[PDB]
Amino acid sequence: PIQKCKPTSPGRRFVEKVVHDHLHKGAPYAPLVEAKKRTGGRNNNGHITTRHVGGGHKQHYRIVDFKRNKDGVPAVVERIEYDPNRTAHIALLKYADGERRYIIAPKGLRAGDKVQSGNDAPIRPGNCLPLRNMPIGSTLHNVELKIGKGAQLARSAGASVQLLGRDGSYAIIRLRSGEMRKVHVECRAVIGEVSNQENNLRSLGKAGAARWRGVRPTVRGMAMNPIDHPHGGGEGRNKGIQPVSPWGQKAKGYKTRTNKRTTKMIIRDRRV
RNA sequence: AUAGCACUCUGCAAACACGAAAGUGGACGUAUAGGGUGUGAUGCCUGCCCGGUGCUGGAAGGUUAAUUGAUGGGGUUAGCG
Repeated sequence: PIQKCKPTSPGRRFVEKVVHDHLHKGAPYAPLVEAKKRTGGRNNNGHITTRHVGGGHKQHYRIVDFKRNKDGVPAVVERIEYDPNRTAHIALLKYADGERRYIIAPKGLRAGDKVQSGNDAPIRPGNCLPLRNMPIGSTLHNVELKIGKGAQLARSAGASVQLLGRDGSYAIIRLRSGEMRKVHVECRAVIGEVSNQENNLRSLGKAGAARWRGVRPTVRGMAMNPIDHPHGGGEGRNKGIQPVSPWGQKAKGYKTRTNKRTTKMIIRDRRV
């Protein structure tokens, strides 16, 4: 709905939020919750390996069933829930046998709906089928790359892929990056779009909003001294060099992919 | 420094970073996501130049490193005068 705050204070002048009503307001299911700790972007040597990471609100991890192993048993959707660990909403599923699991809620799914996984499952949003049994021209999410590993592609809010063709052992899909790639037919996928497609319309409005999410401020390369950065130094403001990273890698147009193993699976590049 | 904006890279065993390796962070995340760079609420806006350096794509035309080893020349070695 794009709710906009009124300018009572300078920090609230440019605050705009997405509002959703169907979300469950209680606590998450305890049996499917475990503790997660902050890392600060440091590895097991104690050094910083990713910059601009720190602080943030305390969070719990939710165990999400990306695999969807339970096959043939129908499940009913209990509720839709907010998830701090991801931009998409999650859905609680109850199976006939009574087992409860979490899944990535597709767009439009609500409490009381029916979902299933298997080769013979009906073609409705939230149903998980092998790519072989999928109609051409379908819009899919949570695509799997390795048999049994689970969904890896098209998981963020609003994500989707287009199934263009399946001939022989391979199916061609267009990804949201604009690339066309081929996948083994026996890899599974899910029907429909993933919810919360308005997430990218949000406007944080102030620095504290990012500090809450755990992003430390970014210092430009020009603001440092020569010992710190290739961009550092000079009397006044001056660039004087082709832009590069702190470790010397050109940052404008230089390609970096080097994996030759999977080059076959790429039909048409996004034209990077 | 900041919220906002824009360029570029990354299809996941991701890019990037630490390490001598094992491995670890990125992330128990998956292009509405992650890294690098510049500008810096908002309003109106953001002209010309690809000659130079860089980057991206193509061309297969000239130059050749290891490698391989044609041919030639030389030392010594036999027998003859």
